Amino acid sequence: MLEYPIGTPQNLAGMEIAAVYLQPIDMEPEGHMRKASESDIHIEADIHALSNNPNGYPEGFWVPFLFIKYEITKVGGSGAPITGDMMAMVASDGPHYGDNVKLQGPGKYKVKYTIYPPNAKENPMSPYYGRHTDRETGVRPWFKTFSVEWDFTYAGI
Amino acid sequence: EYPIGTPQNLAGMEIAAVYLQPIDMEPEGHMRKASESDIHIEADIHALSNNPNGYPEGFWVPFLFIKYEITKVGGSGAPITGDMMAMVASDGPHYGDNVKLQGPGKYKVKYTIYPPNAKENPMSPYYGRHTDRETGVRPWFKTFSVEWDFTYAGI
Ligand SMILES: [Cu+2]
Ligand SMILES: [Cu+2]
Ligand SMILES: [Mg+2]
Ligand SMILES: [Mg+2]
Ligand SMILES: [Mg+2]
Repeated sequence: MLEYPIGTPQNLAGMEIAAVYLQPIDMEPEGHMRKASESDIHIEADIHALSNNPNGYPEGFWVPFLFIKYEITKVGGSGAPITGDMMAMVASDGPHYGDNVKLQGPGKYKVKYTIYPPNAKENPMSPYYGRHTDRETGVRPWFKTFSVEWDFTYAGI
Repeated sequence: EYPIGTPQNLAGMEIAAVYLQPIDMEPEGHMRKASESDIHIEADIHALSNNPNGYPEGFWVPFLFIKYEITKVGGSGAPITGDMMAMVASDGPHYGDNVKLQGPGKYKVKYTIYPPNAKENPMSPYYGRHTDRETGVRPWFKTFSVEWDFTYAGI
């Protein structure tokens, strides 16, 4: 699949956190994404386990049941961020966290993701995902909510 | 880990059934307590090559909902029923449940696998699927069931 990377990936808590963007998409169920015709991009968080991930994920596996909030700010604009929540979904290249976003024209932007673990109060998927805690098959506790930032230049795609 | 027959290949996925000792899980109060169970039953679901829903080969298939039915051969005739829950363990993510069985002997195991958009799937409002030409994938598989036979001896 064809995508545009936003900066360089960041490694935190045995996970690789990468930011990418593409053209606005169409998704099932309908009515969750902002219509493709009213958006500029599909913003995406690519989260995969690294070697020796402490939550039992083999290397390169998708990290599931996370909750991602984003804030996008145009450099030299109003000063008010474009905010939203991502949603977990699958595309031709595999599962990810994404959202159709309307930007504020060509320019430099700051992108911030707030990544919530599966047990966070803010994560709506918390009652649906568990973690083994016994000695023989258990894993380490979940990481705590954290934020990651990148810069990028948007020209129009 | 103890196997429940042979894995079955359906709708671009490998579906395998296994069991091991009852486990402990966070959040507490979802699993039947390890001390009140005989086994932890699992559904191991991974994508095959050319999976029609965009999953690369060997990837875990997420946001599924699995219902199981376990009936002891020669017993009452009434199945032990339940819902599995998605979780992670040292060997990776899977769908599992702590289960109390009815003694050693032969059992029939049936899993009903619900796609992410099924009415019965409680995770349906939280998982999407791209449908556009450039990044889209094929529609979800329809709900299906898989069965195996196994002999239970214990621990
Ligand atoms: Cu997406
Ligand atoms: Cu389990
Ligand atoms: Mg991608
Ligand atoms: Mg214990
Ligand atoms: Mg296993």
